[PDB]
Amino acid sequence: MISLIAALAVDRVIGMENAMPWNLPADLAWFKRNTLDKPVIMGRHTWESIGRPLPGRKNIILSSQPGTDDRVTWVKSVDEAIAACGDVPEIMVIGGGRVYEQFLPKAQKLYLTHIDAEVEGDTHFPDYEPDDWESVFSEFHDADAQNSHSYCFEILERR
Ligand SMILES: NC(=O)c1ccc[n+]([C@@H]2O[C@H](COP(=O)([O-])OP(=O)(O)OC[C@H]3O[C@@H](n4cnc5c(N)ncnc54)[C@H](OP(=O)(O)O)[C@@H]3O)[C@@H](O)[C@H]2O)c1
Ligand SMILES: Nc1nc(=O)c2nc(CNc3ccc(C(=O)N[C@@H](CCC(=O)O)C(=O)O)cc3)cnc2[nH]1
Repeated sequence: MISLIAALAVDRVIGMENAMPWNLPADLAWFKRNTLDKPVIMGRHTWESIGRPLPGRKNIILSSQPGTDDRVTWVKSVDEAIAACGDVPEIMVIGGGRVYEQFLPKAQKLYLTHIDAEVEGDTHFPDYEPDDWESVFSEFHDADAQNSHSYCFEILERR
């Protein structure tokens, strides 16, 4: 199966500049815990934001264009992408906008972070449709020294 993993602020907001309008080390920890030892599909811009491969996972980039880092696996099509993983149980699609927009239809599971914050952004998360999904997990957490905002992790299964 394929899985999307995102952190949404208010209004399904996923970013500004080519940045995340928040800083939540504990979300990343959760991100990391969910992906580790699994293939992660990103897009040229997301990749540019990360800025270096992710240890313990096969990092695949989406560029129509030629790759500029030998450390990671480059791809020019979704099919390529899906191909570049091979035979694994779960492949993780890590955005951004456009990539998400294209993978939702193929996804079977979501791992979302509902950040409690109203910030303005330029990239929004694909419009999933409630009736299709089954929220099968939730965990709440309050702002703290580290995490300026509370957030709720959730997990949904394409019904
Ligand atoms: N909150 C989160 O959970 C989360 C997760 C990821 C990203 N983000 C944020 O989202 C924003 C970036 O997302 P975005 O939608 O702007 O971009 P993106 O998906 O990260 O970057 C898109 C690029 O991907 C390449 N691409 C995408 N689909 C492709 C296809 N089928 N074949 C070839 N190339 C393809 C293109 O290549 P070329 O440039 O080579 O033409 C395109 O410019 C940032 O602010 C980022 O931090 C948030
Ligand atoms: N739930 C979730 N939250 C996010 O912040 C997120 N971010 C992306 C895209 N951006 C990033 C940016 C940084 C790291 C990152 O640094 N990962 C490290 C964690 C800690 C660190 O930066 O030191 C890792 O090892 O996984 C991952 C993805 C994709 N899916 C997400 N999914």
